[PDB]
Amino acid sequence: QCGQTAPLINERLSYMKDVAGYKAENHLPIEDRIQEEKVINSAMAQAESLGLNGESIKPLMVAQINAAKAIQYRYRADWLSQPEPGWQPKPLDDVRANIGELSTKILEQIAEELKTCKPAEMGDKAHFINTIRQHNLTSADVEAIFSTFNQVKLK
Amino acid sequence: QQCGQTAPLINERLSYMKDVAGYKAENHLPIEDRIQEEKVINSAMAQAESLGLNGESIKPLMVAQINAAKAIQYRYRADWLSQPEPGWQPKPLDDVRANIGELSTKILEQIAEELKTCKPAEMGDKAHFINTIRQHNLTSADVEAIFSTFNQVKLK
Repeated sequence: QCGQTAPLINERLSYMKDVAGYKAENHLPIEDRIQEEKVINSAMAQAESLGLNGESIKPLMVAQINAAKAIQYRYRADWLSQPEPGWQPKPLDDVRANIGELSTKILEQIAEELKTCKPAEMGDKAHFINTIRQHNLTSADVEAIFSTFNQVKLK
Repeated sequence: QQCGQTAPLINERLSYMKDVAGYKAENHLPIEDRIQEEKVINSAMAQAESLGLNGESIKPLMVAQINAAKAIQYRYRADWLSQPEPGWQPKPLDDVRANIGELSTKILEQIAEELKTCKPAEMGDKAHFINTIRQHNLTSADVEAIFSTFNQVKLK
């Protein structure tokens, strides 16, 4: 509905421990440029169709990808000295399709929220902070998302 | 100063890892580079040889030190994504790595000396390692792995 974008942003990040685990098992680097460019390109296409700038959307996407990598980097660090036996990563392709599906709802939701309800009723920083909550995610990570989110514009 | 002098060296080795992390981030390079790790392990094992250390007894310590170093680097990569330290600049890699290798030698020389001359009571204990090996982005679990492997190193 309205104020529903931040919960979807948070759901996307809940998948990053699986991405990190899978990458860790297979000794894959966290940063995958071709995967990030695919993410950034589908978002731009989708944003274009929905009547969003387009250019205003890229920083939000980069903010989300950076948050997601920061989560992954800190799992890789922690697992060196504190492996998690019980953690069995889901297959990366499945997790990636769940992540893509969410990015897709995030953009739909941003367009809908922008086209209707007034950015006074749009989420404040304390709501963003309460909503976007993940182990290995810091306030600065959430803040870079919040600040980019508020600069998304229709066009 | 004869016994309990290894930890300060291990700490100084790990103070260079922010520069290595910065070099890697700048170049979009992965933190983990197994070629470089085998090289560091193989050199340490050959030095251990010249110092009267058992070569194979040294590898766990090298593994533990490399893990701590990666842990630090990973943590830096994460932080800079949202908080990027502009005009802190990493030192040139080759200079950083020579310093690291130098410290790596000193650590092995110090361990060999201590093992020859000291009781394992005069040498660093678990609490000494924690209190001495402190760096931003390095945890107590990272240091405890280094301590336990350090005690696995033997003469021969």
